[PDB]
Amino acid sequence: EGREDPQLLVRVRGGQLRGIRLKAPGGPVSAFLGIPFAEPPVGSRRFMPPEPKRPWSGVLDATTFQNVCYQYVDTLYPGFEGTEMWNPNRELSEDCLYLNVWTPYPRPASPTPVLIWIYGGGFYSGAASLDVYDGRFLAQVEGAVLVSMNYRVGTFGFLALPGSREAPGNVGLLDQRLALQWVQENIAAFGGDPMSVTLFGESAGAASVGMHILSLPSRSLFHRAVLQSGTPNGPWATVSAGEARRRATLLARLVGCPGNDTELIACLRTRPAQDLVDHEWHVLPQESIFRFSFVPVVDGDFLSDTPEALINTGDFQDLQVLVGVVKDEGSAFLVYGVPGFSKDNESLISRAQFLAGVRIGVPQASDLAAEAVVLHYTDWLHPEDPTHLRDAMSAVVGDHNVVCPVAQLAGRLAAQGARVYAYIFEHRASTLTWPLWMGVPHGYEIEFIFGLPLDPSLNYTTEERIFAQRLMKYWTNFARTGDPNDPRDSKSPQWPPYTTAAQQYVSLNLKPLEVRRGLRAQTCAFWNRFLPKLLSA
Amino acid sequence: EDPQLLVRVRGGQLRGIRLKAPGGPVSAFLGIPFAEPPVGSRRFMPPEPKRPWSGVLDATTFQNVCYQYVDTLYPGFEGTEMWNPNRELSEDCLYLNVWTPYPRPASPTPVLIWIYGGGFYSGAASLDVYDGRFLAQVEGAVLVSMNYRVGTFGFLALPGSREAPGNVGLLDQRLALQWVQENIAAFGGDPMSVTLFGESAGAASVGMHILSLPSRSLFHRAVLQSGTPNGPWATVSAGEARRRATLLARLVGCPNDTELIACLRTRPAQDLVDHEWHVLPQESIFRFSFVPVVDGDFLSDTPEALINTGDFQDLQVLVGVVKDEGSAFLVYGVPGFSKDNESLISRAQFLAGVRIGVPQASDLAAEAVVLHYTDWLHPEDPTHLRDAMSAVVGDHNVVCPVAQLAGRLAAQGARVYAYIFEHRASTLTWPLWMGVPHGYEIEFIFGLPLDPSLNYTTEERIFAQRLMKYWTNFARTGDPNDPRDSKSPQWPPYTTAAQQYVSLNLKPLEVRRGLRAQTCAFWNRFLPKLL
Ligand SMILES: C[N+](C)(C)CCCCCCCCCC[N+](C)(C)C
Repeated sequence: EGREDPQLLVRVRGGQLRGIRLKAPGGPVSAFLGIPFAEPPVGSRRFMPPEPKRPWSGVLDATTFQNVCYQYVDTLYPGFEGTEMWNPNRELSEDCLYLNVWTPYPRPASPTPVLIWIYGGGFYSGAASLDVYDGRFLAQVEGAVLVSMNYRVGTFGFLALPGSREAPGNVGLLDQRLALQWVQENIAAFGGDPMSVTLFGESAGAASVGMHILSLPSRSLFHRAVLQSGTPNGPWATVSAGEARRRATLLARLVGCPGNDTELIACLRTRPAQDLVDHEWHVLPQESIFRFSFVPVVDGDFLSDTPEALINTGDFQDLQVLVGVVKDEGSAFLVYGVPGFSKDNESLISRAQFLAGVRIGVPQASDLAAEAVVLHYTDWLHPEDPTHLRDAMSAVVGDHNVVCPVAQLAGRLAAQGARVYAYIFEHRASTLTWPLWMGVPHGYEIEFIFGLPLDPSLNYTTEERIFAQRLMKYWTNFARTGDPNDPRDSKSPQWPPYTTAAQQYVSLNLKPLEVRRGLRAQTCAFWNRFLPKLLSA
Repeated sequence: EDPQLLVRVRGGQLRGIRLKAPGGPVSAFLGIPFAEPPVGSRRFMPPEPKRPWSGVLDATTFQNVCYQYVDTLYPGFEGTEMWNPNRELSEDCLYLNVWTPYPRPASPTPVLIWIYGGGFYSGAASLDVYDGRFLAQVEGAVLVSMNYRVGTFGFLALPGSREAPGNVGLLDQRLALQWVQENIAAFGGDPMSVTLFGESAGAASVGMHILSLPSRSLFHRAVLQSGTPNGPWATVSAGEARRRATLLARLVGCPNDTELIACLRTRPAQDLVDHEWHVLPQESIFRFSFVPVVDGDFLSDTPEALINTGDFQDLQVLVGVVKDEGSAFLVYGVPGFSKDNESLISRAQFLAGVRIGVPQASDLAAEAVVLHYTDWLHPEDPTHLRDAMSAVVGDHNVVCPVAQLAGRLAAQGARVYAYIFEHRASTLTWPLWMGVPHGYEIEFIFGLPLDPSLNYTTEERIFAQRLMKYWTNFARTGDPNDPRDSKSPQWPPYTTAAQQYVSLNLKPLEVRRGLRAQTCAFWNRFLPKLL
């Protein structure tokens, strides 16, 4: 300990940690990377709820990110930045339950609001160690204390035989909850305020934030929530108990595992990690995009009912939420399975290809429902136009899966006492390597929120760097106060709360805040109010 | 004896009357018999041609109006009285009217034939709004209008029977059409240039002559104003007509087909009219009990099947709608609606209204209509709900059937011109909220604003002149554009890709694209697949 930097030695419940002094553009920050918050969920602990980390002795080195949770690695376009930046940047292992802390350097004098980030990746991938999730900018410029955790994905995190003890389901949400409990117990050691914790997340991260909102034990572990482009309701974020059982049973069958729950899980346990990954996609009921095999399950425990039933009957009075979407939520998903679509051409499609694409984007639709979608999205002045058909296909996937479930969520939370703020994110990064026709794709607001444009060596424009500063300001103000608006700041335009009466939300882009009314309101009535009844009768 | 008012037709000699038009004299020949009176045992039967007469037949007045229900919703109000019979009611009513220039056209003149509307249960060729003198005088047109049988009298069918075969009101129209072929040259008309035009049930009539072979050699061009033979109200199936005829008979104490019609023929006219409205299967508006039947004869198949398979290559058609087709219909049955208040309604009332406006809708289809017409920023605003109700009725019954017809005729070789009429008459007595109601362009097409004693504005007099010019240019050439006027924009043909149509209002022609295209996709393409 003699010669170490005194500002980097911290004790937590399990013992002593040494962090690292990192350079941010404006000055130094403190990082504590790869803190274990759980016993390594390996061997007989696969599929199992996580157990609190046993204390170590000596000084645990927390200067590097730890292993990423075992997952499928995207290889659709090897070498391409657009996909590689989401791929694991550390070795895969089932031994992966670690979290990461960024704080100002020196650590703040007085209790500081805490941001907890939950990554996305369809519940089958992701990592808290990705460059785009780097907490140094928020820690340095805003003084934030930032935490992000690994949680198990795919089979390891969500394979379930509901009702059993050996694979209860939702263990990936349980990992996240453990990390939240860790933050309650330990964040003060870092100068964080456990009495002011904001969750934020994008995609499946956002659906996770959503599920902590809807799960009572989690509710005492945070105060405010930010859902970016993801919701707990909707067609992909959860499965019924029955459907989870079918999928788990089929996967077991496909890897050579024969009847009752104990035998079946013991055999899966047993199989090499890569084996479960190699077969994970084979268990989906239909040809489809935006569907993932192993997701949170409606177990009657972590989720005591469907998310739809819970948002409809909950009282959300003590709650402040920020929710929003990007302009082109669906575009990037199309190249993963809709024929006619590719990142290396303009992807102009015919009416045939559009109808075939709808059956893949809306796998649960009968021929009547699919016709309804195709008719709703047709441009009747130019019904054969391949540019519009291509943008229709993107909007279908984007609206059904993200925009309309978000609009629905905002509407329910507002109606039942929550303070809600809503945005559509509309700026395409000058650095984006996906094609122009993809517009502003899923995930590309992250990036600005974490303030990467502030790095002089990333080649963003000055306007983009200013924009990043604005977004960090809204996000941390929300964390700080429950309100994204700057209280001191006279000259600026105000971001109003979303309400059922006025349906007000804001545009985030290079221009000042513009207030808009109704979030794809006509189309969301189609998806949220009409389409369900069609699929019912 | 004025020689310009003496004409010899095939049935004998006729004498008309010199009328005053603001510009000058016209010749009128009113009450020319074109058929034997369909009385007694000819009730419900095809018309037979009129027997020859002797001496000189006095054709100087409108004859009886065909027996029909008379609207008593608002007694003595102009808005409804102007559509009511203005002559005596009678089963003896098969008379037609002819206006020509004075003196009579020197050279063969294109002929316009007017077929009145009135839901197939009413109307007369004798209403002031159908006055042919203006078109005759200003544009030099030969105009013909005929009475045809309506209600039980024109349309009660026992399909398959000798004695009530159905569609006899259309056969009356056809007989008047053949009569024009045989006689109009005596008036200086050109039997080689005949244009049908009609509004509402009369537009549906025109459309049926387009879809019926024997009619097709009696006219060259057609105008369909605010109605079509396709759509939910213009035809019934053979089975549905038999159901209705049998029910009417039962309601009047009658009694095999022969015995049932025999007893119906013994019933006074008014006893039949009395129970006319009790036979509809559902409480509804924009539905009429006795309309053309798909008999397998006049109509060899449903209008939809016929427009989908027809070759319409030698045909020109003008079609259009007024801006607020459904509004006038709401006060005739929808709870919450009245001409004497602003008719602000609730959401509950909108759905109750949809059940009456779209009577064939299931709960789910009714929900689809309601969801589609809702304004999602103000889902409770009473003004929008009221206007939506009007749009549901207008789109479902008129606008979207018109769009379908236009699309099909153009896809299959017809030259098609389409319009939306958007001028509300300064003289109109319906309330402002009704906008521009069903029927209210006829006024202008006939050129009534050219009458100084009616005091339309000067701008309306000019407007009326433009529309008379369009309509007769079209009758003259199958194209409403003025073949010597070198002025923009030209009214372009409606085609299935560009979907160009024009708005007729006080301002010059504006070309628009897509006739409520999104909404018509809902009615024409989704909603049927739903039921
Ligand atoms: C591998 N298969 C074909 C079986 C499934 C791939 C699932 C699609 C992944 C989403 C792509 C969006 C990219 C950007 N992010 C995820 C960051 C928003």
